[PDB]
This record gives sequence, C-alpha cells and structure tokens, in this order.
Amino acid sequence: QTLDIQRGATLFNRACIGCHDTGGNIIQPGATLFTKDLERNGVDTEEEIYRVTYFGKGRMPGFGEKCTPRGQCTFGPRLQDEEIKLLAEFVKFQADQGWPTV
Amino acid sequence: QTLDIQRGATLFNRACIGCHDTGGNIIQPGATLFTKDLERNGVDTEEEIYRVTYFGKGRMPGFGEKCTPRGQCTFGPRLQDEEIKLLAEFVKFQADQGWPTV
Amino acid sequence: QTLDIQRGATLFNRACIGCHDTGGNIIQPGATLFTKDLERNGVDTEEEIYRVTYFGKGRMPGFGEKCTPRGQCTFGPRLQDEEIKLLAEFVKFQADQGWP
Amino acid sequence: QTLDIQRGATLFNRACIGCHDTGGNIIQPGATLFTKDLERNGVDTEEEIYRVTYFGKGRMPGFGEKCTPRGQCTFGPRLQDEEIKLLAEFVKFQADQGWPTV
Ligand code: HEM
Ligand code: HEM
Ligand code: HEM
Ligand code: HEM
Ligand SMILES: [Zn+2]
Ligand SMILES: [Zn+2]
Repeated sequence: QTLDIQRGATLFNRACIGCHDTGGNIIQPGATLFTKDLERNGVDTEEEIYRVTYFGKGRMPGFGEKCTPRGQCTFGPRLQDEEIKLLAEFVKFQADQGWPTV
Repeated sequence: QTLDIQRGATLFNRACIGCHDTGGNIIQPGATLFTKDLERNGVDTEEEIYRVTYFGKGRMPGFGEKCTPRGQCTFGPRLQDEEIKLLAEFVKFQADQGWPTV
Repeated sequence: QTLDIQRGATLFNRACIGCHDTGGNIIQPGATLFTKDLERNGVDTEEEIYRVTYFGKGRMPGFGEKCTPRGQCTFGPRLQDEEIKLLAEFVKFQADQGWP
Repeated sequence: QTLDIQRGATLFNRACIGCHDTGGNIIQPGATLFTKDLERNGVDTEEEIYRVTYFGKGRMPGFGEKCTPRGQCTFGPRLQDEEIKLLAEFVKFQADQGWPTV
C-alpha cells in the first residue's frame, strides 16, 4: 500500500469508523461507502466525497474548518484540508477495491 | 481510480516513458518497475522510489531540483518535489497492482 | 517570497500574462484580477478562482485536464491540478496586494 | 489571505505559538521568526526553515516523523511532511511581510 492510503486508513479509524465501519452506514440504509450506494446518492466523484466530508450531508457531520453551523459539524476537532483530501482519496480507493480490510 | 493516480499517470507519461513504458525497463534487465524487481533491487518503498527518481541511479538520470552532479541528472526540465512525490506514489501503486492501464 | 509564490509567478508569466498583464484584462472590461472586479463577478474566493482557471468562463479559456469542450479550453498543453492550485493562490495573493 | 496561509496559521497555533507567539521566541534572545534574526542565524530560506522545524536546532525540538536522534526531537505528537511544508511557508511568508496580523 502507499503512504497516502496508510495515512487515509489511520484518519478513517480515528474519525469515521463510528458510523462507517467496514464501509457500511449504521444510520442510513443505502448510503454506505460502497460504489453502488455512492453512485445512487450522487457522491461517486472524489471531489464530492471531499465536499460531503468537509461540509456534511444530512445527518452526517462535516469535519472541515469552515463547516457551519456548528450543529451540522463534528463535535470533535476539525480536520485539516489535507486530512480531508486523504480521507476522500481513501474512500474512493476503498470503494474502487470493494472495501478490503483497513 | 483516484485523482492522485490520474495525476501521477500524466507525469509518468511525460517524464518516464522513455525507459519505463508499461512498467518495464528498456535500458537493462532485472530493473523494471514490477514488484519482483523493485524488491530485488531494494527500491520497494516510496521513500526509496522518491530517492531514485530525485537523485538518479546508475544509468537512470535524476529529476530532482538539487540533483547533482549535472552529469547524473536530466538535461530536460527538472521536476518539482510534489511531482516526484506523485510519481513515487504512482510507481508504488502500479507495482502493487501489477501495472494495469490507467 | 515563498516557493509557492515564485512558482505561481513562473506559471502566470507563461500562461496568463498575455491577457492579464499586471492583473488587468485585455479582453473584458470590469473583469480584471483586482479585488473589486473579482467580487463583482462572483470569483471572490480562491476556490472560485481555481474553478474559473480550470474550467474557463466565456472568453476565459480553461486550463484543467478535464476542461470541456475543446473550444472552451486553452489551445496549449493542459496544466496540472497543482499548477492551477498555485495559480489560484498567486492570483488571490496578488489581488490582496493590489498587483504591485 | 490565501488558503495556504490560513492552513499554516492553524498548524502554527497548535504546535509553535507556545514558544513563538507573535513571531517571537520566549526561550532565548536573538532567535525570533523575524527576517533580521532568521538572516543572522542562517535560517532565512524556506528549505532551512523546513529543516529546523523537522530536525530541530539547539534548544528547539524537531517535529518531523523521522527526526533523529530521539533527544533532539519532540516527545509529543509529530507532524506530517505536508504540515511542516505549510509551516515553513507560513514562517517564510510572515517573516517576509513583517508579521502582519492573521
Ligand atoms: C470520516 C471523516 C467520514 C467520512 C470520510 C465519511 C464519508 C461519507 C460519504 C462519502 C458519504 C456518502 C455515502 C453515500 O453512499 O452516499 C457519507 C454519508 C453519511 N455519513 Fe459519513 N463519513 C464520515 C464520518 C461519519 C460519521 C462519524 C457519521 C456518524 C455520526 C457519519 C454518518 C453518515 C450518514 C448518516 C451519511 C448519509 C448521508 C445521507 O445521504 O443522508 N459519517 N459519509
Ligand atoms: C520518471 C521520472 C522515472 C521514474 C519514476 C523512474 C523510476 C525508477 C524506479 C522506481 C527504479 C527502480 C527499479 C528497480 O527495479 O530497481 C528505476 C530504475 C531504473 N531506471 Fe528509472 N525512472 C524514471 C525515468 C527513467 C528514464 C527516463 C530512464 C532511461 C534513461 C530510466 C532508466 C532506469 C534504469 C537504467 C534503472 C536501473 C538503475 C539501477 O538499479 O542501476 N529511468 N527507475
Ligand atoms: C492563467 C492560467 C490565467 C489565470 C490564472 C486566469 C484567471 C482569471 C480569473 C480569476 C478571472 C476572473 C476575473 C474576474 O474579475 O471575474 C479571469 C477572467 C477572464 N480571463 Fe483569465 N486567466 C488566465 C488566462 C487567461 C488568458 C490566457 C486569457 C486570454 C486569452 C484570459 C482571458 C480572460 C477573460 C476574457 C476573462 C473574463 C471572463 C468573464 O467574466 O466573462 N485569461 N481569468
Ligand atoms: C512549530 C512547529 C515551530 C516552528 C515552525 C518553529 C520554527 C523555528 C524557526 C524557523 C527557528 C529559527 C529562528 C531564527 O531566528 O533563527 C526556530 C528557532 C527556535 N525555536 Fe522554534 N519552531 C517551532 C516550535 C518551537 C517550540 C514549541 C519551541 C519552544 C519549546 C521552540 C523554540 C525554539 C528555540 C529555542 C529556537 C532557537 C534555535 C537556535 O537557533 O539555537 N520552537 N524555530
Ligand atoms: Zn495520494
Ligand atoms: Zn502555498
């Protein structure tokens, strides 16, 4: 694996596995991180995955510095842009590969 | 495919295709960009792939800004650090995947 | 100056100076790279500057690899994502500075 | 303000502000982040700022993931290469500009 994927996995385990363990979605059926769901929901481009991660979507909190208002955003520390870039890259790679173990 | 692999492919097709088209090595045997040869030669980490690309190695010219001496380095445009970073990522990932078309 | 500014300037002097010398606009009045024009045209943020540079806007050619269609895009080589990032950074910096 | 300076400010306010608030230096005289001191100490290029941040210097710990030896490096969380790049950019810019606000 590459350094970017390794870092992506580390960030994912820190920030995302509460709701998306093994690529799933414990809150919203049909909105997993697998390719078919990403496509159905219009979040299949890496750019859109970044946007969803930064700003949030529906009941998902955004993680970006400038996510707003605070109720739409993570209770925890905001992630840096580069971290969100790596997370979007990780989700795109994982979806392309059918979610190999992280 | 991720954006990073697309970006790396663009760079690879410009800078590396002279000797390493399709992951091979036209100059000498046993030094392709396939896993077995990277492992054989001890150039199997992104850090080392970066180093070889930056500074050169034997009959391979270096592409880094501070590649020296001149004789060991490309006489074309030198690549930026981020470009070589992308190239190291590209080679590592492509080696892992057995060099599929991008 | 920083490495990013230096690289941004190098890229600008190759790809942009023809139409935007000293932050101006040789084709379109009211659409210079100065702060007030950028704001008036809704190209206020660095993210929007990147979008415009990548995809183009009318007689402004797009420089990104996926700019489309061809007639909307530079006739020269497409610029890399990182290059367009540096260009948006350069233009934002220069606009903030008032193009000295 | 550019995105990069904002990203650098965020990192600075987490890792550096405790000793270098306002571009100063609380530990010892004559080693602030102002141009005059950077030039005097030979830490005036962006590359040298990066190196000092990564590896440390005198009483300053290094923050790089691969900083050595152990005693010259932070015992707290280490920074990623991209974070140190943004920090070096931030310091170089702020020094060039005479440490204006934000
Ligand atoms: C961790 C930083 C994190 C990432 C990365 C992430 C990504 C992500 C994507 C790409 C989607 C779109 C899925 C689709 O099929 O359309 C998505 C959607 C939802 N998420 Fe998420 N998500 C991360 C973090 C979290 C956390 C910690 C939670 C739980 C609190 C969470 C929840 C959700 C929910 C709900 C959705 C569905 C949104 C909708 O379309 O209604 N996410 N996430
Ligand atoms: C393009 C910038 C480029 C990259 C990237 C690249 C990578 C690379 C690697 C990772 C190796 C190690 C391979 C191994 O099995 O050990 C490697 C090695 C050699 N290369 Fe290369 N290389 C790039 C560019 C070029 C070009 C343009 C040439 C031809 C002039 C070239 C040639 C070689 C040679 C020879 C080696 C073997 C070096 C040695 O072990 O002595 N490379 N390259
Ligand atoms: C070089 C890569 C380049 C950059 C960078 C760039 C930027 C840019 C911006 C940010 C705008 C918006 C300005 C505003 O006030 O709204 C803008 C607009 C126009 N440009 Fe441009 N541009 C670059 C390259 C070029 C080149 C080479 C030309 C000339 C062929 C050109 C022209 C124009 C035109 C016309 C506009 C106005 C678009 C509109 O609002 O109708 N640009 N550019
Ligand atoms: C935050 C990660 C951080 C940065 C960035 C940073 C930079 C930095 C530079 C560029 C210098 C050179 C200054 C000069 O005038 O030559 C420098 C020097 C020192 N610093 Fe630093 N530094 C960061 C973090 C910290 C922290 C958290 C402390 C306090 C524990 C600290 C202290 C020092 C000291 C002491 C020096 C002087 C080194 C020397 O020349 O002997 N730094 N720093
Ligand atoms: Zn990557
Ligand atoms: Zn920058």
